[PDB]
Amino acid sequence: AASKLEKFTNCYSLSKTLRFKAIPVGKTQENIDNKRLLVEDEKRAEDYKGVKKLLDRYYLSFINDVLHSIKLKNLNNYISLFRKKTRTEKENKELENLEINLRKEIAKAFKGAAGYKSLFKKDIIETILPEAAKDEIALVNSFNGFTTAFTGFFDNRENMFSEEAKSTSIAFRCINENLTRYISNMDIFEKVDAIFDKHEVQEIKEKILNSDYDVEDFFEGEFFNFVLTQEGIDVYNAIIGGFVTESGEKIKGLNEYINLYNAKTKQALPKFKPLYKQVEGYTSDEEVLEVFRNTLNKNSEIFSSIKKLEKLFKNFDEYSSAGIFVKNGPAISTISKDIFGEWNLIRDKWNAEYDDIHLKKKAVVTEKYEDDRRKSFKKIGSFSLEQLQEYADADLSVVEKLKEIIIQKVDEIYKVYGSSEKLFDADFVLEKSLKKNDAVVAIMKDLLDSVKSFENYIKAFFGEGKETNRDESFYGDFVLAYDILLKVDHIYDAIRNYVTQKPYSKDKFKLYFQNPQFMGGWDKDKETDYRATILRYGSKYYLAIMDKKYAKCLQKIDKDDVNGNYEKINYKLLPGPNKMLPKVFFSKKWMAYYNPSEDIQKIYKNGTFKKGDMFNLNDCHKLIDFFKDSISRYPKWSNAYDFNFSETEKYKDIAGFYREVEEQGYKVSFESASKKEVDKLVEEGKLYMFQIYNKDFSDKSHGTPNLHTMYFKLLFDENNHGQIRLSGGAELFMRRASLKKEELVVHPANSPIANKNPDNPKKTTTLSYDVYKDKRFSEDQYELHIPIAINKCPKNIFKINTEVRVLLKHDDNPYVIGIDRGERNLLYIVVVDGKGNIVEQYSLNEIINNFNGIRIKTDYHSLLDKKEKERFEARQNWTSIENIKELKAGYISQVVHKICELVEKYDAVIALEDLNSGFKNSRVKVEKQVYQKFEKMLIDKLNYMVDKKSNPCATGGALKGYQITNKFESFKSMSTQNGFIFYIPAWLTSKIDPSTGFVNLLKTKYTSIADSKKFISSFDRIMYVPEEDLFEFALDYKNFSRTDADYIKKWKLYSYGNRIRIFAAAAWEEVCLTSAYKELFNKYGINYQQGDIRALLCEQSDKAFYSSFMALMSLMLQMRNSITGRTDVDFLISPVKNSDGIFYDSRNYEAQENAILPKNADANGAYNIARKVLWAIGQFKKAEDEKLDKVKIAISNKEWLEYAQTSVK
RNA sequence: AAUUUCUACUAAGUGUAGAUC
Ligand SMILES: [Mg+2]
Ligand SMILES: [Mg+2]
Repeated sequence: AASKLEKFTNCYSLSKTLRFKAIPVGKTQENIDNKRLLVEDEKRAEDYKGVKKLLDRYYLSFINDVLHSIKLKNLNNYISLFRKKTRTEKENKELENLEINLRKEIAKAFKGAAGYKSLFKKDIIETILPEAAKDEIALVNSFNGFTTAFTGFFDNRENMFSEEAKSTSIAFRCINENLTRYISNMDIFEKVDAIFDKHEVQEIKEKILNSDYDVEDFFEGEFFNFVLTQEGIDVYNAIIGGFVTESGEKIKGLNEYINLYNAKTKQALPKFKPLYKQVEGYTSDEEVLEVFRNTLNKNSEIFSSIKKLEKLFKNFDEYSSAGIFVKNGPAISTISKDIFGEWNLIRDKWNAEYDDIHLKKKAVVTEKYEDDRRKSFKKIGSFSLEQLQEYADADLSVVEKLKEIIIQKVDEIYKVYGSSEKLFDADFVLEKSLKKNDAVVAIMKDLLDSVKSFENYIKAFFGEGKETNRDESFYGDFVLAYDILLKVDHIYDAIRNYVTQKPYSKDKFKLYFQNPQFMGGWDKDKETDYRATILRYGSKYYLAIMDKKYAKCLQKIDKDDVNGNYEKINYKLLPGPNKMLPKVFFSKKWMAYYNPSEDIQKIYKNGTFKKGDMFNLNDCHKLIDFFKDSISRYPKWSNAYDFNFSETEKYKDIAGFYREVEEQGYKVSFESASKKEVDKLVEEGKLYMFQIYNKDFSDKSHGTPNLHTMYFKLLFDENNHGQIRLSGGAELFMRRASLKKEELVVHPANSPIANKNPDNPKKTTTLSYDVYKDKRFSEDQYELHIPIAINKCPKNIFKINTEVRVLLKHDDNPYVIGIDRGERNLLYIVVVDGKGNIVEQYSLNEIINNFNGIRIKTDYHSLLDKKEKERFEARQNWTSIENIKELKAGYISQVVHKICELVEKYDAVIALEDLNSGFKNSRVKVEKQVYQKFEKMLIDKLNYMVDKKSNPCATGGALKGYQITNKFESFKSMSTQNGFIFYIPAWLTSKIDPSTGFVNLLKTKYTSIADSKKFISSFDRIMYVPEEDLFEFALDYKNFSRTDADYIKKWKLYSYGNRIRIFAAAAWEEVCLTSAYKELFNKYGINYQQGDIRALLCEQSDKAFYSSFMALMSLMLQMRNSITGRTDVDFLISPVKNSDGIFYDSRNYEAQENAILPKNADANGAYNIARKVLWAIGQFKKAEDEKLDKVKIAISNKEWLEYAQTSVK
């Protein structure tokens, strides 16, 4: 009988690496320099990039051994089934499986033969690179035994040969890029054949381009395989584009000839598309500038492609609107906005057309119907200009409005060129430095942006076809030009990364000290081989590295008593008992030293001790006892570890025994070694010594330590059985300094420094010593990464999701933490009990820190506000944008802690937005990409949640962290449920009356006067109430469309309260309700004491009554009201009364402590996100224990409104 | 404006609060 969290400790193992600074002690650094130990590791760091290029060389020769040798069998059917003019009906589906097998055939041809094995293993730079193609053999030699360097590279490069359908894959480049273009050129070649003079075709082209083959050949389908390799690609593209001839001659390609057939001026005869060949900036101001000048000046090719695209689109009318497509996705919203004037128009017209087909007059639109229709829209690949014009009202030519938009964008590039013109002068020199030159950086960004946006907008004109009749006459010119234009993407990114860079560098290189096996392990004596160990003196820890000539130097050292002793590390990790107990104890040396029995041998060889229905408990137990006894009689192990074994009988399986061996097969304590003696070893350079350090080891550190500091100390604390452990794979790095100390910004001693937190009541600080910006980057820095194992031997095994459900099922009053992102609040929190009562509500705009019993807050929302003003003053430059992103990422590391306390405090489950059902809205300040990061870190922390201020052995302290979450997988996997975390859709959580569950499901925009009458008439009643001085609209959501989700159906709307209206004016004004009705009715001669006035109201003859009656109605249903300037109120008022008679205003809760209902609209959202989890909990309470794992949690809008409206009481 | 590293700091004077492969 305890808390639900109590059950979640020692569940699964987790591994982490702690980093530290390593401070060289004494003469160590001098010795390191004299003996020149470092430079070995530093040049390798230099030539790493060089060797990588040589690896790419052999890779490219390889790719071209497999590609010369390949004949695609799948191909010949594929081409046919491709240009079959589809005819669809999923007959094409047959083909889309033929496609995948084209990539399948390529991948397997790589893997299948001519080696491929020896490619990403140690033997590629050992021997293979040396035998392939002196100044290059030398660099590779030379990395022998240091093959570690290329592992990240090795992973990045094996993705080349997959069937992955990624732009990484060679196969994808072959079939889904080159082959569609190769096919599309056949059909161009067939159509455009006779244009070619015999003297033009094979004459100049066959001889000068080849003298082998003929031009006809490369437009035959069986010839494609020839064009997989780069030569055949160059040959092909030279046929199209042209060729230099090796003399000045310059042979025209096919495209020039088609061009020269402008003589018929009908023209618009399609040109061929070239084939994709396959397989920046950033180091200096002079480089960055050289690229900008070179790629973006007015006779660059990017600027050439812009002029061609200007010419192309100027003739947009000349082309067939039926054969021009716009890719489906964001480009559809945008172009809808630019063409018609609204986002959802295209989507809306398309929904109007889908309905008519799928909407049976039995009707009632349901959630699934809307989900399925949505799945259909998304699935649609693209829209022709013709189809878009099909939605085009009269008066509005879609092509022409598009022309004026595109042309406009090119004119904006040309004006921006004019403003940047001096930058492209041969004469131009950079006076200041780039990161000191805001003006230049802004000139560059302006131009880059205007071209990037042009590029990014024009990209929409494909539709990934895979499409029927395309206007190849348009897509010839377009594709020629756009492939060039696209180069701006790379340039943009590189230049931006360079400006955005920190003024310092974190570049570093791994240290082996001329030792391939340096520091592989710790725990055991292999210390003569690994040559690194760990020393302790008082509170300080040290890393000690023995010189090769003196490995044993640490061996022989007295226990002293001259009053000076480092403590010295030893003892032992027994690694993987399950592999290692049988490898030792069945080794013939042991099978001599011991007998053993043949009953034991037979059990092992057959494996009657494992699982898998050959299991025999007694056979298993015999093995155990054999091992147990073998353990008594094996010195190496029984003088190392203190084995305390469970009775053999209470072992159910063999893993039970193995865990105990693993658990006890690790010791760790300390030896004793003369301080004076090793200190001298350092002096003589027999030993190199570094202090392992972070600021928490400073003699002036008095605060609560870093979490990782605790982990590290706890490694060697008596109270740690239980358990954090030290692991091998430690690495030492060198980080060369990147700032010069004399050049740092400094706050000089004895002068007040302004304090920056406006909520810090102390205004200045005066210290008696100097404070330096970024000081740590002005010194060469050694850094030490040490791997640790947490909960290596878990006792509690179970499924975390199932256990959470079971405990919630049997919890009589489970609390839920709701988190929501808000408009006036970065994050807002609502804690709720098992019945929906709010227990705690507040904004997380302010993070309050504790040190002593002193509290100081930081308002991160004001920070973001000052930085957004900064971004405005700086004209949205890159660096402010990065500053805002990082601020937010900082903020979320603060929030993670606030959530952990709340979980611990209320034993509560967490309710979070599912971001894969993504909506989002411009007003919320934490965007999706930051929130996703937040949700990942929340998960990461809940793998091992720890409160730093708890005593470490206590549950929830550093040796007993809560594990209430499984390991992160991906963002797509952040849905449904991860342990204590539940992912909820935000649908209908903010705009809903938390006291009745009323949500506005009507559509109140004026459309027509008939529609308005129908609307008014669909109401049950409209009656002015004299007693309560109110108008009462009584409705039945049945008589209105798309209201299926509502549960109560019958709702009496009233007037009381007022509302804030946009009133887009000469954009804010406010409006009292029940007095706006009185006004309007008087205005039109309608006496309203006469109710039911529905019939009456419909007697009105002009739009003006109706247009303003509807606008009035919309406001009554507008529950959320906000001024935007004033932080005071973003309130919620509801047009419907509860069972006790008065209705809900937010301002009546707006100032209290933790009210019973939400205080503003931000709260309501976090409150309702939490209630959906209560709903989910409610489903658990309905299921049997063994069914819990199966219960669905994806609440539907209909379940939600039923719950919101019935549970309130 | 100090950091294993990050963000926000100065937090009582070479650092503070979270977080951190
Ligand atoms: Mg600290
Ligand atoms: Mg900083």
